[PDB]
Amino acid sequence: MTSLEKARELLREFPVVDGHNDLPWALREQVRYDLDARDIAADQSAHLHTDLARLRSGGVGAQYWSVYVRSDLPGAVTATLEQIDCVRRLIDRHPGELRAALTAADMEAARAEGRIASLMGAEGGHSIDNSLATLRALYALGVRYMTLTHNDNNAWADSATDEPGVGGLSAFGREVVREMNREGMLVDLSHVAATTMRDALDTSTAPVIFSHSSSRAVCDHPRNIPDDVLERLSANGGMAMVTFVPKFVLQAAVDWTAEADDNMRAHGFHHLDSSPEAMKVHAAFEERVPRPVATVSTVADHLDHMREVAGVDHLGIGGDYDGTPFTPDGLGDVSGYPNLIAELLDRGWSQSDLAKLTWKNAVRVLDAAEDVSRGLRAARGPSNATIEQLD
Ligand SMILES: [Cl-]
Ligand SMILES: [Zn+2]
Ligand SMILES: [Zn+2]
Repeated sequence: MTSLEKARELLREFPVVDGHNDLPWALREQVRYDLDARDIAADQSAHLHTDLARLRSGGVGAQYWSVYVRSDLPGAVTATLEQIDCVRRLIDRHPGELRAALTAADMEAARAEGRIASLMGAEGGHSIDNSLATLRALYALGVRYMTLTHNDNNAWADSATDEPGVGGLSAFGREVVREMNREGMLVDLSHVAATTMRDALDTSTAPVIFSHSSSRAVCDHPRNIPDDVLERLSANGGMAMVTFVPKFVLQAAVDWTAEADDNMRAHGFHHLDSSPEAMKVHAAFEERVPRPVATVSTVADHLDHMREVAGVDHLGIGGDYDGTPFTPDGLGDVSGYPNLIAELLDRGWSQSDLAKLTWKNAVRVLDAAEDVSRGLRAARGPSNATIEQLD
């Protein structure tokens, strides 16, 4: 059989545990949670990267649904609760295809039943409003990982796409990591600055993750992971879940985006300006300079290097589907995973290597978080420290 056929066979036994899908945010923005207007039990290819049929075709066996909310707007806690509610509604609306999962055991139970284990991950520390009790509430509601920052710094952690702030994690930031360790919530280092990554690794007593980040050595961009950080994963026991975002993984895309941003500023616009005037300027740029397109090979290049530095037991996949408008050819939506697995097979990756990449590493890491939590919960009570006290 072909590598693609083999890939599908392998995925049927050990499916993909995707680390980060922003479907909830897409539903919030596109139809304000009017789920009937974007019923994932139907074909949503015209509007979204995600729907049930494509998840099945893609071999996805577990999904960490992101409950991301904007950090530049007030009411982040309320919005996060609405995002969590959206995930719960999706699970309740499609019991035949989805199963809520809070533990590693739940993930295996879902796999045995043929249902997609549905977990939740908060994206950005602003979701807890500098409140440790709020962090605990999110865990109680089912959140199993929290990206310490999104694109902007928060009061206690520095983002990779912002200027230096506290220098990584502040004293309160370390307290947040300690509490996440006690609760059993995975510390997610995607989006954070390299300084923050190192501070988190120094502090965490549990394996950490990168729900959607690739290799900085392969493609120099702050959203990717430096080799020195990848090297620490074996000792920490965590894992880096490679992402597909073109402007992060393809060198030509990183350069193109930088030039596009410069062009925007050349016209007196902030590179993030979305006004009709700004859009006209950007359209003109893309007209004379076509947008580079990434491929499955691009992503495989990252995984090859990540495997070399971090080790096969410390890798995963986090597509960032419905969180980014652009995708690599061959990975246009959630049905594309088999193409990546096929490419890796062609590159010599073994069946066991791939089972770790797709399923086993993720289950091991969540189980580890639970194990560390058992020890810490029995050793001490929860923290009631405030950011004022520590910072
Ligand atoms: Cl992202
Ligand atoms: Zn993200
Ligand atoms: Zn996201």
